[PDB]
Amino acid sequence: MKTLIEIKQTPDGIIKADKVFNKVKDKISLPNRILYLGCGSSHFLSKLLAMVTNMHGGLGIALPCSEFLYSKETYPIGEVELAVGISRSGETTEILLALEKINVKKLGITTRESSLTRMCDYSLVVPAIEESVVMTHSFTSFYFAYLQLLRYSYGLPPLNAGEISKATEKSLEYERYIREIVESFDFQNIIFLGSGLLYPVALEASLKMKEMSIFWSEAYPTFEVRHGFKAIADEKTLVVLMVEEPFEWHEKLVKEFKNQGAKVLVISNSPQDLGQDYSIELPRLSKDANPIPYLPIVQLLSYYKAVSRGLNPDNPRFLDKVVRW
Amino acid sequence: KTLIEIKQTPDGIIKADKVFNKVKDKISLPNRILYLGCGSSHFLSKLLAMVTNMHGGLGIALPCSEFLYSKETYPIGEVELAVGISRSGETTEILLALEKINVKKLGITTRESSLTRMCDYSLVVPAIEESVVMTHSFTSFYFAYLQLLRYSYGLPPLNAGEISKATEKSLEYERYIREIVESFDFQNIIFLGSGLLYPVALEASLKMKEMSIFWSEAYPTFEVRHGFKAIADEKTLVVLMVEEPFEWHEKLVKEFKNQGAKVLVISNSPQDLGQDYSIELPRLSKDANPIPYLPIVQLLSYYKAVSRGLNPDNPRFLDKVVRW
Repeated sequence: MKTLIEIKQTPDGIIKADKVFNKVKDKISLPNRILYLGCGSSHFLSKLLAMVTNMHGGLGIALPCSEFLYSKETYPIGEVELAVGISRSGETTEILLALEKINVKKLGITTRESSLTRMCDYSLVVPAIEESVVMTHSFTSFYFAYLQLLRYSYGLPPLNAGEISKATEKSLEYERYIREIVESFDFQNIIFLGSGLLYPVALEASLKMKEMSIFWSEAYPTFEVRHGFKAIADEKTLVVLMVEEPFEWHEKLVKEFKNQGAKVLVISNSPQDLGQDYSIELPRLSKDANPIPYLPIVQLLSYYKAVSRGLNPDNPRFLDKVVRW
Repeated sequence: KTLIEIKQTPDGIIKADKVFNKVKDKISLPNRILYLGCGSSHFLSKLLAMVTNMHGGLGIALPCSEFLYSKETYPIGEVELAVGISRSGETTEILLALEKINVKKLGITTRESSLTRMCDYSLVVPAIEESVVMTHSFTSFYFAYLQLLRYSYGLPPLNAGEISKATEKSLEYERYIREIVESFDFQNIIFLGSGLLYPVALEASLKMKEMSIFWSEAYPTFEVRHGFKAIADEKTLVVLMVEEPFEWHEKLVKEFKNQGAKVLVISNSPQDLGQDYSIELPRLSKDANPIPYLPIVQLLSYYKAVSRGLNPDNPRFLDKVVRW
């Protein structure tokens, strides 16, 4: 098994990411208008990067590779000063096809020299090597490397890699707790909730559960879930609410789901009791880096659920490590 | 009431055209527009934003609560018009969102409401619905606004009669759709679409989710190969919606069938991609083309719900209007 080992390499991945950042920081200038392209988990990472770009005063837009390829006219792309292609393998056909249609500067984010790096002007090669078909610590490592570069390019002070790495070590301390939730509550479906930067994390968490456990998992911007989506949550459902600073509406939402019979796990940077059945408190970090510790938590949850179902997260049925056409 | 309301789609198109003509010279839609809505109204907001971009403007859509609590993470920028979409016009979140907006506001709703009272202008399309689940109002709202957008941007008007008749053709598929539900007892479903058909896929999935308390998912057509397809097997129905399919679509259909899933292709093409079920719809102007797809997915969701002994009019746990 490699998936669990790879999730546990998250702390080191942060350090590796910082090293890459420092090597290329004075070689790559990130502009104001940036387009982020990726497929699957890399698309969710693209969404996260676009969001943090907007958070820091820039203009970031993210699109799934195939939507850019065949339906770009329906998206608010506008003028692009830099196109960022994200691919763990650097060999996904769609990203290669997408970038070849772009004429502006191109930056690749991948784990190794590849077809992708060969067609980009420069790349962030973060060696967060993964043998599992399911992406885990590379998501987190890629995010940190680019975030550092973005802050640097925009004239902001650097983040403390050591502190962020330690924060993910704290996330990993919840391994036993997470395993026991999986062993005690045999949920049949699950919903991940998050807002802002935590929304793409919810999307990624849902995909991890989907791929690793061949599972009925959904993800939504925190409060959007009340609009019909919540109809599928009952006593067989685990609702995972991820929130940095909860307020009154969060307590009401937790209670609403419990009233439907569902159990609720709250992953937050707050000690507040919202009425949740399970609680995971993570170290609060700079707003942009704060989502990082959440990733190993949702990855561990998906891994243990997969094992509890006798499934192999390293090679989910029907999936290829690299999607080609 | 849900079925009756779905079948009112043809008349809804006509009602929509009437509203458009009444307000077309009272408000001219600008280049930069922000679209806000919750649930199905968010998916309609995405669709409107997309067609705005398609016609040369700049449209951005965000769920109401994301605008309320996390606007900084979104590429909103300068806004010349804010469009608030709400079937009821009473959703707390949309009202909270618009009260914070100082730029010009346009509401899209079915009736005089709290929403219309806080907007500068409104498209009140009387596609009244008693069902908790939104059906023909989605389609009617879209057409009314599309006409207004085309008009504002200097494009010729769409033929409401032709579009209305196209939805009548969609309704002819009612008993075929019932037969699909009867002949293949699927346990989960995936809706696929690209461009304007992606928000339709999202809406379709929500209809199935609400009406049938069902495991339904939706993705941009080819994005589904990236991990998501792992949950599709012999108990899955995959619904591919595509205007003009090409080689990749045939390969995708074959890919799902190889996993054991059955495939329904809803398209404006006579091409056989290897699908198990086929629904061909009248091809319309690119922007209006998604319209006939809505009654199809609404009917599929309705009949699946009834087959499960559920009441689509009032799904468990849901309120007609989400209030705080």
